Amino acid sequence: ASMINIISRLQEVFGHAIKAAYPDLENPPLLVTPSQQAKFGDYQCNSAMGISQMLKTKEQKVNPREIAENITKHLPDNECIEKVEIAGPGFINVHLRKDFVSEQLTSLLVNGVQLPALGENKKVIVDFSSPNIAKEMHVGHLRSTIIGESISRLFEFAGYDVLRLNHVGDWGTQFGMLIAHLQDKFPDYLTVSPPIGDLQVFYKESKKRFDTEEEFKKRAYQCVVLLQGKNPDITKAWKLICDVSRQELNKIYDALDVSLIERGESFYQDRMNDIVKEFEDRGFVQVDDGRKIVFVPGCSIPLTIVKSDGGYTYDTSDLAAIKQRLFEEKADMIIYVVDNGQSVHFQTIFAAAQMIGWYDPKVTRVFHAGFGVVLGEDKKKFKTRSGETVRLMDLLGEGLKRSMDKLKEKERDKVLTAEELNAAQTSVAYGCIKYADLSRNRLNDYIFSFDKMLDDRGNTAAYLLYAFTRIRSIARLANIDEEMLQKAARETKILLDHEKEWKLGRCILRFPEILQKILDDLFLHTLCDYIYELATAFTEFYDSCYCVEKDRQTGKILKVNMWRMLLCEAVAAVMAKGFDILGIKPVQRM
Ligand SMILES: NC(=[NH2+])NCCC[C@H](N)C(=O)O
Repeated sequence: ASMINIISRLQEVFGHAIKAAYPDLENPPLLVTPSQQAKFGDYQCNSAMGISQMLKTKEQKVNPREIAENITKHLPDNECIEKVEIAGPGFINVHLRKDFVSEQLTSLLVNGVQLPALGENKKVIVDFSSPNIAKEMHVGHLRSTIIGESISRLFEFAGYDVLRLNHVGDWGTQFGMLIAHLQDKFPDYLTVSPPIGDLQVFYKESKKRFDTEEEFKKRAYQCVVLLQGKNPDITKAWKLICDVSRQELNKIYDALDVSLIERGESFYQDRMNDIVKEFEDRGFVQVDDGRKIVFVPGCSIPLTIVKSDGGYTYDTSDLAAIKQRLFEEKADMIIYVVDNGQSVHFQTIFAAAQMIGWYDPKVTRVFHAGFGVVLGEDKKKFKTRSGETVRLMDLLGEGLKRSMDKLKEKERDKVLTAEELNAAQTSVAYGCIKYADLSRNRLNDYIFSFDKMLDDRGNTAAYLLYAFTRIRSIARLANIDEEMLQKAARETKILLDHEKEWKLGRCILRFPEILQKILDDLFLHTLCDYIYELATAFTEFYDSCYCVEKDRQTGKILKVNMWRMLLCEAVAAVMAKGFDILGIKPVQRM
């Protein structure tokens, strides 16, 4: 059995009530939200304010308070509602039954923290990371990677069948000069696998040629046509160059703990020929300067689906890719995690796909989840002085360094070398790199700051991961092992008489409702906001309620309130999932 979405349950209850009080009213508002101040209950329903605002006319405006009255008068018998009260104009304040909350806290402790599955399976495709081969993967790709991983995890946790696609840029004209140069530098590449060093030095080598030698440029353009032509030798060089890129990428994905099925633009090369003919045959194609282009009614720009030279484009592959995901993959949802600079691009592509009838946005969710740019502390584009793209591995390396530094006051002397000399160091470094991104609205520009993100106090992974170790330490330092806790879970009636154990209990039980909202807006920062809220709710609890009494001298225990122990476990279980959804790896000791 799994956690219950209280907002959905409450919406279902007031739903039946409103239908009973006002049977002829259609699509009444059902805004149910958690109360911030315990004064006014645990949840609030505003539907009576919204209902009067529906029936509002020129001459007559019904009092919300009377509506509230009819609504509450028709509340069905339910398991979660203690009592309700009508407040102010017509706010409906909701108090949860103590039994319900207590029992649900127990339920997550015994069956673990988990979501109710989809009634029917659903396939979600998440298109993220997607660096360009031969060019340096940059912080834009980092964001996509971090955000996409966490989205994927969220839908997995929610029971969706998730396909993680790395839509890599491996079909550009970027390859012409690279291949030509490979051929010149390693004339035996066809047999002797060439020792390409850093792909970027090699790119820079061939780009100087590309920019200075007119005749070389021509070869490069031909290599691109031969590559599209599936020429064996040219294709072999393309594989060898991609191989080299792949091993570098795998370093980053392993570090970041990310799993991705590679499926670059090159994957769709056959399907692109069809895509072009299908737009031609349906009459959507216009010839312009030798280019085959497509105007989508409503859009600011046309799609270029074939260049003058017969070469396919980024528009061509996105069109091939969205089509195969709709028909072959039979996706119920496709999520594109790409920088906001490409909004216009994806808006036109989706428009193009609807125009030719590949999907109905009411039946299939197709969603561009964009994100703002990465800035330094100067509010200009995050670069390396000067003024070039920063190696992600360097970025990560600098994280691991600063994390260890933090730890050496003075924790190199408490923890195992494993506990520290990796577990805490890597956990904090990567956690802070992820948390600093995801904890802010993805849409906004993001100031990448090692100092802000590694800070021990406030909304950081450093605070939260530490708060997590403390919460675990309580049962640890009272010798209540995992078998005792599991046992206690099955037997102890969790008690919620204190103000702070009630605040904390009802906060814990909000986890499912938080996640479900994120499935709709794909705003992961509210999950962060909730982890932080949860930590704060815990600290307030702990500072008002003893989990163990040690009785002064000589401070050696002699009392364990097993229900406040369990509360601690429920907090950490929920925090642990949350971290997991964000791709954050909590440690035990730190
Ligand atoms: N379906 C997609 N277009 N996914 C994103 C591709 C991102 C592209 N490789 C870039 O560097 O900008």
